[PDB]
Amino acid sequence: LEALKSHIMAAKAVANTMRTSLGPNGLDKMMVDKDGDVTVTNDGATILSMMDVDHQIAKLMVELSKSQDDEIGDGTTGVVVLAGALLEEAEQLLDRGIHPIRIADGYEQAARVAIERLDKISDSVLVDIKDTEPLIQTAKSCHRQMAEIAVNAVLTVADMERRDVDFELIKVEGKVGGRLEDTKLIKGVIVDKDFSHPQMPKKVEDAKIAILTCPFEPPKPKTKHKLDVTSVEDYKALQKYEKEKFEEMIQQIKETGANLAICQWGFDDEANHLLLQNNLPAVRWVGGPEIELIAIATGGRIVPRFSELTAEKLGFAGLVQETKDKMLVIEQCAVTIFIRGGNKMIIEEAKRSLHDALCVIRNLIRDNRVVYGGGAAEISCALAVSQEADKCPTLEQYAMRAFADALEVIPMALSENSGMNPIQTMTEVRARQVKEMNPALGIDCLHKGTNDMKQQHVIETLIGKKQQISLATQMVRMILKIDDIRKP
Amino acid sequence: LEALKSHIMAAKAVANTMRTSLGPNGLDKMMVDKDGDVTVTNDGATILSMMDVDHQIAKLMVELSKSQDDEIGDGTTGVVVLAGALLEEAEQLLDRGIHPIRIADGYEQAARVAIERLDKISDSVLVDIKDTEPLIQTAKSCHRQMAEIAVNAVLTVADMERRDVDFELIKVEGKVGGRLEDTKLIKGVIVDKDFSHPQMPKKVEDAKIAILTCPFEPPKPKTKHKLDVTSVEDYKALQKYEKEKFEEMIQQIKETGANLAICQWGFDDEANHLLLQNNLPAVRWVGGPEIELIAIATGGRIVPRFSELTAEKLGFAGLVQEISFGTTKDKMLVIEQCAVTIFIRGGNKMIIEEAKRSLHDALCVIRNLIRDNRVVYGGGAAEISCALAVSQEADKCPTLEQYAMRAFADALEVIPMALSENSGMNPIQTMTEVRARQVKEMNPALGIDCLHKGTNDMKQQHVIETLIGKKQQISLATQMVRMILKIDDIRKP
Amino acid sequence: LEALKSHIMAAKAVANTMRTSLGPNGLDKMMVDKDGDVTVTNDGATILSMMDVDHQIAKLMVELSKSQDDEIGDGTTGVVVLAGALLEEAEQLLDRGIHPIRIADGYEQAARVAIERLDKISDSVLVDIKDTEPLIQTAKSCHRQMAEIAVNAVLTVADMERRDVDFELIKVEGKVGGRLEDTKLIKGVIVDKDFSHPQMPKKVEDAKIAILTCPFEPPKPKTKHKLDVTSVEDYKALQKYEKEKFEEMIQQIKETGANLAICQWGFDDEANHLLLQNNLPAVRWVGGPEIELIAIATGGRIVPRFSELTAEKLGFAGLVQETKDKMLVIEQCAVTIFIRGGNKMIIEEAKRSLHDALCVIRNLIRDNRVVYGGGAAEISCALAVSQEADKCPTLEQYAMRAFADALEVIPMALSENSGMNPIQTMTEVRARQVKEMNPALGIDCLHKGTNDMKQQHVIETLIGKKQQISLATQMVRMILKIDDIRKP
Amino acid sequence: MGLEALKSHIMAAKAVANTMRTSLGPNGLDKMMVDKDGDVTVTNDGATILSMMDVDHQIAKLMVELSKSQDDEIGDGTTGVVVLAGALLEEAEQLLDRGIHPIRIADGYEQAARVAIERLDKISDSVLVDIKDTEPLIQTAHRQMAEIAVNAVLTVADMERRDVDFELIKVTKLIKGVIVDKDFSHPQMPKKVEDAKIAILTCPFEPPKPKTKHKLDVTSVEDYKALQKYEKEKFEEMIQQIKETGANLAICQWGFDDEANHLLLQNNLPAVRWVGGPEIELIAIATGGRIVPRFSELTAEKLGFAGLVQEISDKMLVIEQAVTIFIHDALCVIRNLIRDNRVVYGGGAAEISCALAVSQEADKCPTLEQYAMRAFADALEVIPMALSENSGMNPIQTMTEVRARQVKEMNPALGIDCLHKGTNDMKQQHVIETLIGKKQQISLATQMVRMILKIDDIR
Ligand SMILES: Nc1ncnc2c1ncn2[C@@H]1O[C@H](COP(=O)(O)OP(=O)(O)O)[C@@H](O)[C@H]1O
Ligand SMILES: Nc1ncnc2c1ncn2[C@@H]1O[C@H](COP(=O)(O)OP(=O)(O)O)[C@@H](O)[C@H]1O
Ligand SMILES: Nc1ncnc2c1ncn2[C@@H]1O[C@H](COP(=O)(O)OP(=O)(O)O)[C@@H](O)[C@H]1O
Ligand SMILES: Nc1ncnc2c1ncn2[C@@H]1O[C@H](COP(=O)(O)OP(=O)(O)O)[C@@H](O)[C@H]1O
Ligand SMILES: [Mg+2]
Ligand SMILES: [Mg+2]
Ligand SMILES: [Mg+2]
Repeated sequence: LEALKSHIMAAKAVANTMRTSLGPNGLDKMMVDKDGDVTVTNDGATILSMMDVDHQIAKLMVELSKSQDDEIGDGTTGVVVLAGALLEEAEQLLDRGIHPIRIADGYEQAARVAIERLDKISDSVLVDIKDTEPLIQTAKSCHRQMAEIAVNAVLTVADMERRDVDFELIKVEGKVGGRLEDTKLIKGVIVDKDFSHPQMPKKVEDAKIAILTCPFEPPKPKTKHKLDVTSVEDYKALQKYEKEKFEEMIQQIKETGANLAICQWGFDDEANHLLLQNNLPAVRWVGGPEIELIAIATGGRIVPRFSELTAEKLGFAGLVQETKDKMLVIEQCAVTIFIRGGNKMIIEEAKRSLHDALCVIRNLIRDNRVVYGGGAAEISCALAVSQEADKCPTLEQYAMRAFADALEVIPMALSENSGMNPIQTMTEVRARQVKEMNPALGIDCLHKGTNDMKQQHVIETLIGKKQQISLATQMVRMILKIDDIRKP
Repeated sequence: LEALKSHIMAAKAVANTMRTSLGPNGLDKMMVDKDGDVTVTNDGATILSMMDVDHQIAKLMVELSKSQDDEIGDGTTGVVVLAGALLEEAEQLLDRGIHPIRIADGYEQAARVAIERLDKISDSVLVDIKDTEPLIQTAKSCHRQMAEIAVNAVLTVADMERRDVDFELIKVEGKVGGRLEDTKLIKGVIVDKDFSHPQMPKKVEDAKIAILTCPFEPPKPKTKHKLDVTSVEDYKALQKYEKEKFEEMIQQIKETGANLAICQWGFDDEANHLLLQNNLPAVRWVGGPEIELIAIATGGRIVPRFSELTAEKLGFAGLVQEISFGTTKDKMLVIEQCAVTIFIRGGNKMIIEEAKRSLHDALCVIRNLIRDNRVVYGGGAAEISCALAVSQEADKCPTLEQYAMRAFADALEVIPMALSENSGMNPIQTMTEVRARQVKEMNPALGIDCLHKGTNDMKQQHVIETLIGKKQQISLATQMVRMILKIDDIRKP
Repeated sequence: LEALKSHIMAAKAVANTMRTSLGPNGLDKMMVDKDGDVTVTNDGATILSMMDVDHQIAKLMVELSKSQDDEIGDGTTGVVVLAGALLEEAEQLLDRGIHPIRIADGYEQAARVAIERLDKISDSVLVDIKDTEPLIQTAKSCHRQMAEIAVNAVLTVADMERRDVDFELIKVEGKVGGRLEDTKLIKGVIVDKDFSHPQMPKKVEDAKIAILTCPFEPPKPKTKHKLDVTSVEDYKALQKYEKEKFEEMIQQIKETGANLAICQWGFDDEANHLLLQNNLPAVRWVGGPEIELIAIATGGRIVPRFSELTAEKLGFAGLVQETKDKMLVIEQCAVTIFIRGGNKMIIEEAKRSLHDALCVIRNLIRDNRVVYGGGAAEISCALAVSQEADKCPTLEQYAMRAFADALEVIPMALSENSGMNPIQTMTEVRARQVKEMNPALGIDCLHKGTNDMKQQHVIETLIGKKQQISLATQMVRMILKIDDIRKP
Repeated sequence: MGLEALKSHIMAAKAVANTMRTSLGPNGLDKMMVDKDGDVTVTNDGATILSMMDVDHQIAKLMVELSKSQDDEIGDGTTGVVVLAGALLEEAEQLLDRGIHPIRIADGYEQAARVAIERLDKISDSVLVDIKDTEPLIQTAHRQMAEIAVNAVLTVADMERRDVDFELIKVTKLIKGVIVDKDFSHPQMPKKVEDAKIAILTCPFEPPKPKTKHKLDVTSVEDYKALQKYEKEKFEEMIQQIKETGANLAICQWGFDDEANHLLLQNNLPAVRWVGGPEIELIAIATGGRIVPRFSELTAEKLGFAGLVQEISDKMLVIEQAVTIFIHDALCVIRNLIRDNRVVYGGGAAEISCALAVSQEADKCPTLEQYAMRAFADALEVIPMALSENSGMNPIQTMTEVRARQVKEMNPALGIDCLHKGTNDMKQQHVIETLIGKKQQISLATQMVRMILKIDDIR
């Protein structure tokens, strides 16, 4: 049986590692690590992205933590903290003599209760005309225009009518240099890597693009091959040969519309020369990522060849201009935002913040409902779970109450990270929720305010919490049922 | 003799490992493998499929567990648990002074008794109209459409008139991403991979398929060559040659009907080039399986050549498509000459692999029912009544087989006991009370809830294990115990 | 002197290993072993076939155990058990002060006595019209038709007139799948490996076969060789060359009669193509074993060439047909039986049983005499040996009595394997043989019957026992004389 | 430890049971058994074995005195008690592993014991009393032994009724009372002490040394001879004290020696010396006589009324206020027959019929006690098996065939020959275990197993 307690202990370790980074006052960690740079961040989603590999059960949790929440929802730290708490209680319930399967079934019952109780606390947010602008400022002073950019980005490209699914279709590329919120919103894709030769004309109008992934030397189907190159004459004949078929690539592209092209893999030495004369010149190269962006945005049917391009495909951009990066306007349609800043730390922080923003909006587009955070929704869920537990017989009663006390960890953790007395403030808030009948208040947490939390606008959406609880109960289910730990 | 006790101890060790995974409340076993991912499942069939292969007796239990039950029936974990119990009892019989061959004889006779008793407990199930669907709910809250697609799958592909033996020509593919209720109704066979090339036609309709196991390169003498190209003109002569002989095979396929082709082995550098320019979207590349699927489904008469074919061979498919799931892509085709294949999108990566085994249980169950339509009620009930009959026959038998029969009777009762402990109930208390409620109520159905919700009657909850599942379970268990009870010295050079 | 006791001990070890697998209730062992499959069987003949190599003297026994009995007779387990017993007695006789050479000479005397006494117990079995059918059912419910198949197989192909020697000429090939005794008897050879291409016509009538072992590329007598393949023209000229000489193999075969051929070694890629057009197509390949079967059955003079075939040889089969194996009928003459079953364990068990059958019949054809088994013949032999020992003086007296007590191990072992008290039942049977004067009864052994053993039809033939005793005394002779154990 | 200490006690006790499992029945093994500087003692009958051996585990010592203080002091058969206890524990192990609580197993063993005990009433066979029959009934334990034992226990018995007595017997001739060795010391004394008042004194005979700084100093004749004379007079004090309360002979431990024994002759006080507990408490329980810790301070009262005391070449006393044999086994058996005159046939037969009863009654039982009773049946069946293997027969074979012949022939008698010569009927050979022997055996074994089952932790 102690195999279960080994799993429960190793998982509680991960939880205690992560519960210090919960909330706005969370901590950062270090991570590095492949002789490379460092990353200091809250938001456990990127914390789990590294996390040295040790115990098998811990990695079961690391896989399932990203599995749904980080990939679809937002809140990741909460999943692992809640899971660890549920395990902390399942320990003292296992000691009391209850069988694990009974613990898991009880946690299922309680989970369904809390989820069914998040709908009663829910609040609605409408779409299609701003109003989500003030809903984003919560996701992070500098928020007012960032919200504008976010909504304007997601609403322009979204299924929305109807289906209620986004695309993305959207990444972000920041330039070190500028000042904070001088960031700009665009309508089309933007890439780095310039024209490959300085003498090219900037500004290519109504451009017909040529997306190709091929090398530039004509190959031969593989035979024993070798060569002879006997007389110097044949040497010059060979040079002349591929020098001819370098043009066979140039005007062949120009027959289907030229302007500028786009190449992957290699771009030869004198190729840029022969391409400069014909006003074709492309770019090299940045593969798949940033290639498929231009593929979906304009045209484009990426061509793996090598002389087989016929249009048909490609097109149709209207502007391509600039000190090292080239950016393009007027597309066939596709948005990829742009960010200013300085010191390299003013950017990449706003990228994390933005990520939070886009995620929130997408979730609202799918289902537009919100519950109020700061542990308030957790507390009320615990009230309902405990209430249903008082009316339930047999052993699942105790497992349900354990679920309640486990949910009450989020207010406690939020309190610890801000320096408040955990159980004291947590208890006071639970009391103030029973009376007042206000499932909105709890954990300031910013040390400034009236604690109402309906103010301060702290929203955790709705699918975010239902996915957090569902994933947590799913994990704890596995960990409770895992034994033997085979492995070769 | 102690070699036998070593075998009995190791075998009971395997059994004790998997007696916690018995029933719906069974446990998981982490089970990582090689340099790859992990797999956590109940249903010992996969457990035995990997496990830790060490002792030759454990190897024997894997050998025979997959030999018959996993390949034909369904229940595997029960076989190893029952064999373990029979061994645990036969050990004390060894100590009692009984010869092993006599214990195996008694176990054989008792096994025949129980087997013959399952027929008396049997019940009938109708066929051909919506009657098996509600009885698939035992194999697994997504059941409502799972059972539906199950019966549809096995009834669409079956001998059925009559002979009542059919399997395979049906596979399952999970593409990972969605929720379990996103599972869809199915039509024809569906495979992965791609036609290659992005400029390919992504939807080829009314396709005549050409299935080939051949390389696409023009062959060479394979004598000892030193091919040395002299003049640059001969460089171009080489390129021209293979550029032409790659095409000599293209319109060779197009003269017998083209659309799209199908290739094993290599699809060369240019090749796909020359096939795009000639508008022949072939595909590459897949081994025996998934080749013979499209072979039997449409057409197809797999061609071992290589420029030699007349069609004839090509099949008649109505639609072939390429759909992109997330980033990666799989090409799936509909409207075949007929052959159906199921599809699952579960999400979370672990929500699938559950639906695959749970569905497999469905195909197996329905297949067994078509072969012989009879059911005994599960939850250990059939085991309890079988133990009752075995003890009854044992009280009236003299000499040494008497003791072996009683040991068999007590060994059957481990299934209700394991089912009891895995659900949190007192193992011997509930099992005993049920064994009394089966003689007093004369109802060979009730016993071990086991879901901790219900009337314990087991007539409701409709838990069915068919018949050949149980008959093969007991036959395989007694076969294992028979072999293990013999065998000494374990040479192992 | 203790070198002798080391040999005697190491040999007694092998004996004790084997005496549990004696009789119908014998045990199985495991064997495996080269990262391969397992084999669980009675009949020590296949047990000695593996048996890890340890002591030199043990391997002297393993070589001599197969030397004659398994290769010609049947009973192998009895040889090693009897040898071990003779050694067990030779130990206590060596301690008594008798020289080994005297022990061996006494064992010779006693062996000659017992052998000379097996003729008095002998019984005759006639040949040429069934009657051997009920003689086979003893060799293993399912026996009635198997006996039919066995006699019908051996009598059709045997010298028999006269010479009294078989051939074999006969193997067995079973197909997993079927039901038990649905096995069939044929008149001709049968092989696997199909026609090598599906488009061939099944059923090749009055076929003229072409048995060849050669590769298909024309070689050159070895010189420094190399090549040049300069111009593409010469490349195509080379391809054309061997493409021509591939036909030079085809119609060359068709000139001497074609139908189907048979090839060993490799069969090239496009060779099956060029052979499909000309209605020649052969098979690849399964070497010597199953090749020489068709050689002796039809024709065939296996040709190692490579263009030198002229007929003369080859011929003359009448049918070749079928889901993976091809079988042929109507030959020039040659029998190889066929077996149904299921689970892979229903077959290969009947193969072992069959092996026993064929061996018995062959032995009867050589010399048609039988003694009754179950240890009865052993007991009576012990009675005669002890009787001659009471009238013999000097030291060989004790060695002879030791031979008697050593023969009496077979009834004891047979008793142990069935669970009876060894010395009690053995003694009772010896008594019941002295009175009643019936050298037929002893050791049930099936726990069901009247113990008469003239019933139950338990026959061990005659050469089987005389060879068992001769081989046993031969072994014990060596082991008794071996000393020094040189070795590099 | 908490629980595994239970399995440890099972192992430790069944170790003892397996030690003495070979010494059961007539073909038992003798066990060398020396003792320190002592000699060899080779016998069956574990009764004397349990006295020896060693204190290994406190449960192994708990096996003793439960198998001794009762069955050796009440019944006769000791080895069966420990063998049975070991078997019961062995099956209780399988019941423990099955998930059954220990106290439930102990209770089940109690109820099963009730079934078996109450049977023995049904298997029983009565024997007549008051003459003969008992004599030919003793040849089991060569002719006169029956007679002398019969009349010896006949002379000392309650008989009307309650039927109990022991211990007035110990150790070929007949006997008139209890007898002692040694002499009255100094044969000039009278050998005819008839109508003797015995003065039982376990004490020294010395001048009462005062308590003060002592160190005597003496100079030859004057003081020395006065010292000898002094303690001789002080000896006459005790002499004249014993004659004032009572008369004639006395009995003394410790020292006499010196002249001393001379003086008592001149005063006609033929005492005896010297012996410890035995032969002191023997004549104490026989005649009179209590015990005096003094040393001249007593009232009588105490003295015994022995009628005759004589000396023959060992002095013996007759007619006591008690008869003892002169040259074990049947003497206890007869006592049991005096208590209850019924017998059941032995050789494991009573165990087999009891097992058939406990199992027949166990088939109809709810809850867990079912398995406990069945285990009890399989426990009683170890006596026929052990009996079988000790003679060389196949254990389970002979045992099973007999258990079948008992229900088919309806004969709670036949089973285990065992001497390899007989008709197996057990009616002949006249092998009888009485009733109190078996009933006490089962009660004691079950008491043991229950005790061990309750115990846990225990240091
Ligand atoms: N202004 C705020 N006041 C109180 N709590 C907050 C506030 N903003 C965020 N939180 C809390 O922080 C918790 C976790 O968010 P975060 O630390 O970003 O990690 P994750 O989003 O991965 O859980 C949420 O449960 C939320 O209640
Ligand atoms: N709803 C149920 N109630 C009671 N027992 C069940 C139920 N479903 C399955 N079982 C039991 O589970 C046992 C084994 O099934 P499982 O644990 O899936 O492995 P396997 O099928 O390989 O033996 C069966 O003997 C059956 O009696
Ligand atoms: N039906 C039978 N009853 C009694 N003994 C038998 C019977 N069949 C075979 N045997 C005995 O089995 C012995 C050995 O046969 P087997 O175990 O096959 O090994 P091997 O033939 O190599 O000695 C023979 O000596 C024979 O007496
Ligand atoms: N003649 C006999 N035949 C069969 N069994 C006997 C015979 N005499 C004694 N026994 C058995 O021996 C058993 C034990 O006696 P024993 O070994 O002397 O030691 P104890 O009497 O102390 O147990 C008794 O249970 C009795 O049944
Ligand atoms: Mg957050
Ligand atoms: Mg299952
Ligand atoms: Mg044989």
